[PDB]
Amino acid sequence: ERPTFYRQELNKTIWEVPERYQNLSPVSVCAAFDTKTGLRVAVKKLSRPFQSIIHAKRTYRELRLLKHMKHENVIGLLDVFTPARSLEEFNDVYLVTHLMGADLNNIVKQKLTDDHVQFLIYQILRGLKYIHSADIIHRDLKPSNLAVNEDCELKILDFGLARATRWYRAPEIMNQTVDIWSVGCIMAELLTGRTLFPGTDHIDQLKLILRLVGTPGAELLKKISSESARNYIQSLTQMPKMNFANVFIGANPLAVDLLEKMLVLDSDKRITAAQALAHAYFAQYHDPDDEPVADPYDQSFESRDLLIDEWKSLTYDEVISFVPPP
Ligand SMILES: CNC(=O)c1ccc(C)c(Nc2ncnc3c2cnn3-c2ccccc2)c1
Repeated sequence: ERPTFYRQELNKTIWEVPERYQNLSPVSVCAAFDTKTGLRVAVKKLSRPFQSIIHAKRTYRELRLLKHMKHENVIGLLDVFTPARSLEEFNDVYLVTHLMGADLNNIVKQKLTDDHVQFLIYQILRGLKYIHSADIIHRDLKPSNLAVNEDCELKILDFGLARATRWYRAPEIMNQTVDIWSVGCIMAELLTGRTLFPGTDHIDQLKLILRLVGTPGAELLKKISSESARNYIQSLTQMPKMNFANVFIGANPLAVDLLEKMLVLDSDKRITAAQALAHAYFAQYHDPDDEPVADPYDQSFESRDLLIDEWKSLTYDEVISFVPPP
């Protein structure tokens, strides 16, 4: 059943993919045209998957996450292959998914309207609800990993991997509700057309957040876990909480209300993804019978810290067991 593979040097690196995929353009990920289906697909060649214990762990995980995620707003695994004829020769991993048109970055890079924002944000939260129900958090949600086609059909890209960029990072990590932070941060940029928090360093970044959220309450200040973090909030002046109505001039009262529940430092009281889907701003789009949860994701492998070869062998095994989706 093994097909013929073919080689090419793209941007200083060799791609050994099957015959089925032609015209590879670097979009490292490639925009390849698929001959069997005749569609445009994205092919990802993994960067030194087994050239460290961490790269290897990262490698297995990503494949485990992909062989699992089946949601219309969560990029799915179409194909997984290796030039490898054997486990002993297994050094390269490739993952195949549908190609998208644009990331939410270039979309605004021209400001977005209300129904446009409602449908982009509804979907972002719809995908999380699934990622979240499989006991997974994205941790690095940003415009560059939310992808859409012409039809505004949205996909959550690069979840559960990664661990200028701080822009969308929840302050308690600078629980699942860390991506809700990123959501509200993305929702703001779509409504205005500006980065809400374009901070230059980890100190600046917090000062901007606090300059809008307000300095934490004496209740929240007692709650905080870091001595250095608490002692840094004290070191800073007392900012009040800014009226979002005055910051987001002209928005749907429910959009501004929505962000109030998205930009809250109390990580225990912040809006969850599922909660946000039921909020008044989404009513036209909201469907409780069409907002699914994920089939339990067995992630016991996470508590295990093996050697390169034990991971590689596991990454090899999962490439074998694959049944492509129809
Ligand atoms: C946890 N691993 C992933 O999420 C993962 C793993 C493997 C692949 C191949 C992908 N897929 C993509 N990676 C990067 N850019 C992508 C896609 C798909 N479309 N676009 C895109 C196309 C045009 C414009 C902007 C973006 C994701």
